[PDB]
Amino acid sequence: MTDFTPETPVLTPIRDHAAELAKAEAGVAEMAAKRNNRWYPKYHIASNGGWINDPNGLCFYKGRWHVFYQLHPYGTQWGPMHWGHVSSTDMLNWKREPIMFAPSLEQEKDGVFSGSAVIDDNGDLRFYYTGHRWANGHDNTGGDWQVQMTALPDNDELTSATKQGMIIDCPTDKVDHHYRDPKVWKTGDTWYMTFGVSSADKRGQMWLFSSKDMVRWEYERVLFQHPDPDVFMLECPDFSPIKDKDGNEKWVIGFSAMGSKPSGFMNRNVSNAGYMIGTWEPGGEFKPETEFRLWDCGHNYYAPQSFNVDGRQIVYGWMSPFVQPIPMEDDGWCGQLTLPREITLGDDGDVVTAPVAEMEGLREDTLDHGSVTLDMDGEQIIADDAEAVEIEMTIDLAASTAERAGLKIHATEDGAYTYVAYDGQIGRVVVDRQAMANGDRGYRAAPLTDAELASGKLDLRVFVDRGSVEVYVNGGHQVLSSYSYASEGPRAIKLVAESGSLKVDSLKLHHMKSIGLELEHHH
Amino acid sequence: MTDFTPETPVLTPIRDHAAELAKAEAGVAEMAAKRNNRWYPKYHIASNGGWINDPNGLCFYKGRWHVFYQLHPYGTQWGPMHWGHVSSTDMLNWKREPIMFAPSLEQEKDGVFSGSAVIDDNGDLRFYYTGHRWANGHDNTGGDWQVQMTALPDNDELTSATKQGMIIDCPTDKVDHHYRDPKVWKTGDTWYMTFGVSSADKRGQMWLFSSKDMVRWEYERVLFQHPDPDVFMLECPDFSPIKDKDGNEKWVIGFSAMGSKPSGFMNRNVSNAGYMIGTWEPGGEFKPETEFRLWDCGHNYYAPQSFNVDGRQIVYGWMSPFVQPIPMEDDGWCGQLTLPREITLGDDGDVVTAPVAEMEGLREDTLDHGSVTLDMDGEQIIADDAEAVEIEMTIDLAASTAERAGLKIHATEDGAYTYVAYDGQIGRVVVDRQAMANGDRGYRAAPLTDAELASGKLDLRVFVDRGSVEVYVNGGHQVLSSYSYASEGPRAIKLVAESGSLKVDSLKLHHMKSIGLELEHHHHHH
Ligand SMILES: [Cl-]
Ligand SMILES: [Cl-]
Ligand SMILES: [Cl-]
Ligand SMILES: [Cl-]
Ligand SMILES: [Cl-]
Ligand SMILES: [Cl-]
Repeated sequence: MTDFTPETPVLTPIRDHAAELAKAEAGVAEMAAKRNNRWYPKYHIASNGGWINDPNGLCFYKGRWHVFYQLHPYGTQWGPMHWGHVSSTDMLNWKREPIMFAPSLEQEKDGVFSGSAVIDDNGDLRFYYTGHRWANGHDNTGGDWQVQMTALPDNDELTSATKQGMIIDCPTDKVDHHYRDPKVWKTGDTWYMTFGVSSADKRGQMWLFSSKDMVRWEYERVLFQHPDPDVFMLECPDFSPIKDKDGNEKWVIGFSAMGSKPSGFMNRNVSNAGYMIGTWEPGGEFKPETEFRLWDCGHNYYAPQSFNVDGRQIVYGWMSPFVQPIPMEDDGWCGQLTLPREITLGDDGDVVTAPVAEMEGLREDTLDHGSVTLDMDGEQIIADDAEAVEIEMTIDLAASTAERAGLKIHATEDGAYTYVAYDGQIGRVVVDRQAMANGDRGYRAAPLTDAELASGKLDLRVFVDRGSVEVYVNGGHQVLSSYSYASEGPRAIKLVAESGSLKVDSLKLHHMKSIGLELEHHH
Repeated sequence: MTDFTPETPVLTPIRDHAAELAKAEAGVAEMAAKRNNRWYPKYHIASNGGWINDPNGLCFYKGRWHVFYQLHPYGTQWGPMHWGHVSSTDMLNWKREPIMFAPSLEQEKDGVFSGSAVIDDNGDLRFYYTGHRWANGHDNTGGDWQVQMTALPDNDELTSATKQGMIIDCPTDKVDHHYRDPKVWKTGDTWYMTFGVSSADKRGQMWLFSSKDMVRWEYERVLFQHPDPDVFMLECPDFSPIKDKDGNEKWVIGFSAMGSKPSGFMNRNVSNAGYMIGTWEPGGEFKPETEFRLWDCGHNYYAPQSFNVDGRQIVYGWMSPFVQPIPMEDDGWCGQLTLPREITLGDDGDVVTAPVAEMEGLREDTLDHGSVTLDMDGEQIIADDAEAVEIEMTIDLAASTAERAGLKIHATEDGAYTYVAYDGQIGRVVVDRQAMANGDRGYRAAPLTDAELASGKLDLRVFVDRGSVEVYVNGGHQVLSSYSYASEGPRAIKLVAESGSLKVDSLKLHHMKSIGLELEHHHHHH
């Protein structure tokens, strides 16, 4: 009826969903068949073929972990949006599932955009997602035209769903196009949805709705507007309560912000995700108590989604390749997710995102190097050939006189490498790709607080996969995720000290198992 | 000892200077004969053999430019100090002169330390230099024992000089050993002297003496005390008036400071030389109007000395290797000077040190690339084997989206290189040695002001020599000088853009001429 919030869903089939699924399966299979594994992850989620982006429909349900993701089943760049799907009983051994969604309704005809999953009062899962149309009916040049949809699984395995159609329409004149990425949750006795919006005045907002049956929605208010007028859109919003060190609940608002200008080491990527911590009276505005901070300070990270399982809030991000050249796109796939992280609040009151505990189960072994000291400028080989490894190290900052020091990873015979370092001139942990022979380069620098610098010790937990590095700083107080497209031959890891000494109190290497998604793998 | 300024110089010969000089000449010629030239400069002043340090006795005198330097004629580490000497009519073609000074007087018996040369009221040159003894008669554990000495040239070509002896003794009760590096100049009717002192309370100071005849000196006051208590000593002090284009003079005090702790990008080297700008009325104390700023932001630069000729103030620095490993020391030499730079004041009132204009005469050719665009992250090859070259480039900061961009030099087949880059996250120009296969590494970052960063353009003039790089930013507003010990094989130069585009409005390469100091008859190119 043009009520922005229809009283019952608007279901408008226009394509055979089974046949569209079958065509998507074929597209993925053509790319998987010719895939080059040189940079393909051994222990991160990627499509078996094609481009992926945002994680979606994240849940634990009926005895399995489920990860869905935005998928272009016909090439290795972004294109008509589908949802792909992997599942696991343990977060360690994963299986590929049928493609879940292809566009089949009028309001999503140009893409099945990002969405989430939530378990209702009866223990039944519901999906919420955005349906995308080109505003001009053609291509991106006239902008987006977006609405919110819902669907219900057909089975406990979540291998297929019945779509129910549009539940929240777009009031065209109140929005500047962008209108997407829903999250639904229950607080007290009321169900709430939020999603991202660009206002009529082009400000990034999260809107709030409420529902009693999860299907018919009512507009409540604007939950949050981003204080920087350069920020015009908040994609992939997140909102959840997290227990602080005193046992009090804080609300952590999250989004993937479009429009910020880079400043110093902050907001360096094309778009940038992060958080603020604050308070919320249910039904009211979010009241921030902190300035914006990045979820991840690395080169390649965006669109994180979080979900709750038995009191734990767990988050995946997409490692987003927004900058040319992207050489993995020649290899029949593009895009992986980060490892799953747990969102906690540390003793200093700030968000901490350590890997979930289950990730310890990736370790095949432990090579304990003990304490290592470099007395002056130099290097030591820690590994002659590391395809997929985790390094844990603690550096004694107070004793080490090196100006910069850390690990060169993917250090190949042509002299290329990616450098994970503490840099003492700036008091930050960097990932620096200047010497890489493939992909775009640059560096990214994660902040250390005065207390972290005064502590005298610095912990790094570094996950190297075939095409990527993730650096967890001080137990995931900060994280930097970045692609690292190793050159050919053996891929060394080297401990490095520049212009002074380096005292490493503890250094351990673990080889990483496969999560079973690459299938049979060679060497 | 309140007469620590003798009415007449104290001359105490203890060795035969001519025989000591002859021994030093043999030391240097033997190192030169075996020298390895892989990192040896083509167009910077080094010893032909042995270690050097501070530039000394700089002047233009009787039609010639003269450069002397601290020299250890018997090895490639610091050792018994001598003065070596090179001269030229044109700053482009230099001639190796005889060693000028060897230790031969009581008060300098453990070394002829640093010093300067000034032209007196009659137009005759006079040398002033510090004589060194160990306080404990044998080594450094007892610290230094230092006094000021003077000497006169024997001929207009300064091929030799006659020592006169000590003119200023050390009131050892008042000073904590350090007492060195004199500079003499005239203001008004009066001659002044300054040198560096560590006070009794271990504060770095510069003292001011006066004279009307240049040989008899009189204590006036402490000219300056370093406001950072960590700084115990101010070596190689400089003090000179610099004109703006506005017709005012400012006094620029300079010092090579010991004791400062590193902080952020500032004061990163073992010791660090820099300046303050302010005012001075003759006889009074220096009044600083600026905070301390580095002369040179690079890895390897210390002990600058400047001199005045015809309204120009010209400065050389020693490229100081303070940090292990120092690979050139295995090659029969160690250390080189920077190119000569002119001190001026720029539009913001800060010191600028461009290369002197005579350095244009080093260019053998010009390979003009015109404007060059990288549309995205990438590299273009500028040279495949650049031994000694100058690259001039103007970056269009307004149009370049690259996060970091510039030149990789000494870029060898093993993947090693030294990177000279504008870094847009820190708003600085860096020299980063992280990828070098020889020498200590790390990076140095020279500041750019808010006005420079909002300029549409950034100028870089980069001199690569066999073992070094010097990067002159925005016409010398900042400079970075750093050793870069290239690996073997062809040494490429690459233009680099990271993570965005790079628009270069002009890019030119010039091959550099030899300055004629690398000549060695045992080395047969052949
Ligand atoms: Cl920051
Ligand atoms: Cl491995
Ligand atoms: Cl490869
Ligand atoms: Cl600084
Ligand atoms: Cl060439
Ligand atoms: Cl050359």
